[PDB]
Amino acid sequence: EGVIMSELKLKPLPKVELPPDFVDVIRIKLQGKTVRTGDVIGISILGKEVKFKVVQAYPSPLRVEDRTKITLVTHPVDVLEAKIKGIKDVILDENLIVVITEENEVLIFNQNLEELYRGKFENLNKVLVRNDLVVIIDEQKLTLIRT
Amino acid sequence: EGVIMSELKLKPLPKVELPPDFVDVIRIKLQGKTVRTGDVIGISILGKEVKFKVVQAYPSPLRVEDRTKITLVTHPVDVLEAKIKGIKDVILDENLIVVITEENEVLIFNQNLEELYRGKFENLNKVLVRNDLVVIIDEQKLTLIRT
Amino acid sequence: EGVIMSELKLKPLPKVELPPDFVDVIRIKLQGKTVRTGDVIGISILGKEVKFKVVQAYPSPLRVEDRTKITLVTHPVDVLEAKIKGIKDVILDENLIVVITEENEVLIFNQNLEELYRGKFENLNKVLVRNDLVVIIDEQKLTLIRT
Amino acid sequence: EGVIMSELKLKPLPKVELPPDFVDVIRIKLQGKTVRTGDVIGISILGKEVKFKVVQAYPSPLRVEDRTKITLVTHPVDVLEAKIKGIKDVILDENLIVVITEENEVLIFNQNLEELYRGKFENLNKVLVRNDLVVIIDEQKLTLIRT
Amino acid sequence: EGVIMSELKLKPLPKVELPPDFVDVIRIKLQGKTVRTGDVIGISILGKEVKFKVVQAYPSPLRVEDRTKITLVTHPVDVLEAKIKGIKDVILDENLIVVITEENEVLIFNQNLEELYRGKFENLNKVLVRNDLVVIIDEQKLTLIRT
Amino acid sequence: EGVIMSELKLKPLPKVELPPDFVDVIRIKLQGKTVRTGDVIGISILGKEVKFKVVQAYPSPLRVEDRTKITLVTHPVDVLEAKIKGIKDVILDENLIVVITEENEVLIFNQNLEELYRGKFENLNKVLVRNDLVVIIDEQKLTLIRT
Repeated sequence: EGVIMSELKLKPLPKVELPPDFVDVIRIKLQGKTVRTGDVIGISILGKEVKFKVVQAYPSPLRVEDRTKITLVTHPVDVLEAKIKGIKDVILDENLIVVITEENEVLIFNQNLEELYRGKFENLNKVLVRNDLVVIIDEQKLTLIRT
Repeated sequence: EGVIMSELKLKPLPKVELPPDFVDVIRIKLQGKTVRTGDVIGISILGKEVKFKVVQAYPSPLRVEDRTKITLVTHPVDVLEAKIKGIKDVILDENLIVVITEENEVLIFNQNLEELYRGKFENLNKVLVRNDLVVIIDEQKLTLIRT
Repeated sequence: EGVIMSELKLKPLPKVELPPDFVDVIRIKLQGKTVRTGDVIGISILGKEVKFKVVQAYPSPLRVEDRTKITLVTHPVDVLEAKIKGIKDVILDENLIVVITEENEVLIFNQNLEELYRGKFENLNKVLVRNDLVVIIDEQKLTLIRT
Repeated sequence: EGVIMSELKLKPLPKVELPPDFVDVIRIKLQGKTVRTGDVIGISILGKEVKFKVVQAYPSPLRVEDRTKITLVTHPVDVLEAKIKGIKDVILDENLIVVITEENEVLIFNQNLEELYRGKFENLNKVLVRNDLVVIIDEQKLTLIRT
Repeated sequence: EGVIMSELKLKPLPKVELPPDFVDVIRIKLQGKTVRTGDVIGISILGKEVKFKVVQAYPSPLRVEDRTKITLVTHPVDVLEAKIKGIKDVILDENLIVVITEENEVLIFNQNLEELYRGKFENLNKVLVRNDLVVIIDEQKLTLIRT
Repeated sequence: EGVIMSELKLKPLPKVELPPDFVDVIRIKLQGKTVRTGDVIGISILGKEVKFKVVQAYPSPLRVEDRTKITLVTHPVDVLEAKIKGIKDVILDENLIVVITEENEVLIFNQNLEELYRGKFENLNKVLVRNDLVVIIDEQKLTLIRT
């Protein structure tokens, strides 16, 4: 009477990014076979050995059929890099990134490392930042920048 | 029934200044036609070809009607500048901007760069800002300002 | 149909106090005429030219009738000043203002710049202010002040 | 059958010594008028503008008559004092008062200036306080005190 | 339906800790007598006289019966002490106590002064404590401790 | 409205491996009896004596019933350690661990002391960490790391 769902949680041992359709392939290949938590399976892909560990099966044992839901667990970080030669000083705020170069130029980026504001000021003396609001101070004038 | 908000965002490829009433002209002409994100439309103004790109439509597709909100995008952030020659020191607070000039005068603006208070004190020694309350301190007396 | 009220806001360019019945007299003279924001009117009072500017007409334009509400604005913020000669140190707290004078005397005021407590201590060494409580420390004695 | 008395409590904002019969004069002037809590009245005394505030009226609104009792209060805040000779250092916490004497003795009082804990430590080196928990550090012993 | 519960609030003038059964003894002695707020009663315990003041009776006058609830109002502190000789430095955290001894040993206790972890590191250079996580840093080894 | 719970923490004095259902057996024997912190119970198993000490009863005294949760204590805290030679500086955050080594290498671990990001920068000048966002500053470029 009570309906019980079937789900298998898998995790990859080597650090590699899988294609969008990887899940679809694993469904097609595994169906018909029975698996239990703790098993380790070796698959040859693109002439390279990749090991997959079964994290947990609900229920255990589990039989793989088209209806079974399969989920992959992964936790990689996104690394972004911008080449900057001759950095002078760096000011970091929880939700804003401000970098000053030796050339008396100020660049303002967001969390996504995208360029929003660019200005050069000969008489740049001080730069102040608070949350998402930024202000540039130069002997000639006051610049107020609002995001 | 339930009312759902519709919005269309347009941006011009060339950098040109549009009249304030531009929105009024556009909506009246375009109503009745359907547009989808990515479309390109050409409009002739005073014998000049300007290309407008449809940045986004919510929902997509979108039907252009007088009741829909149409907005023009020009810059990612808002930039305001004020010429101030001979700045001595600048104090920045989340909701207050205080600038002190060599002439021993104190100017207090808000985030919108509008003038709220103006005073000059020969014996100006210290200026302090805390929360929505601001105070100016001079050897002869104390000025307390409530906003 | 929702009803919209009628209100006119006026501001005087010169800083002068108007008689108590001034407002009522102006109302009588104006009613019957239509006014719009930005208009400037000149009135001769006791051989002195006082210029009044129309700050805002709600709605614009506005018709002046007996039923219309009239408000005169003097200042946008509240400025209070107190004479204090020979200030040595000043401590600001979210809801308290404490001033220490070279004469070894401590004055405690509230946000409204009113005097609550006055005490002088020959051997005054430290003044501690936190949130809403005040404590004065001198080598001879300890004073506990509860707001 | 029920007895109901009429009383008004007034407080003067400026700190000035009033003559013994001052209350008598005020009563004579005020009777016949009705007053409500919070009202502020300005009176000229000896060529000085004194502001009197109505602290409370029992009952409110109160009608001043010959039989109405008026009391003069002059306590804007609660002030307590303790005599202490040779204080070494004072540490103030949100809800605790800790005083260290030159004789390497530690006394802990509450907001009410009452004695809760008392100890002496020859090798007293440091005192640490955070929240409602306090600890005393001496070269020989670690003392932990829970409020 | 309206059942009225009776309560008597007592407070002692001298500060002393009472045994758990103290309340029971008082009740036995009092029943049968009538008491009103403000009365003073003297009880001899352990050869020392203690004076108890009746803080308030609800309702008054109250007749003491077995069914009356008696409550004692006091604000005493709990003192726990551990012998520790040769303390080097002490760091206090909101819910953790970390002590470093001259012998380069690190002790981690909780608020109750109970020992959770004991370790010793010859090359102890720094100790960091924040939130429910603590870490010990020595030039040879890095230790991560989850509490 | 109010939920009540009972828990007993027990610890064995001799080091012996107990079966998974050992807890169940103890429960059956003890129920019906009252226990208090500090009591010692002796159980005969296979002719060998094993003593169990009652570490703490919550609340105390406690009556053991089928609904009471019984827990066995073995590891009060989780300690994990890694060998690291030549540590230069260490910065700890509530949910992030950043370590900098003398060899100009930067290691970023999570709470579980697992490698998430590992890189080396000859010209490493400054390292700044805030919340789950990490930034590395080197003369060559700016590195932004998003968790």
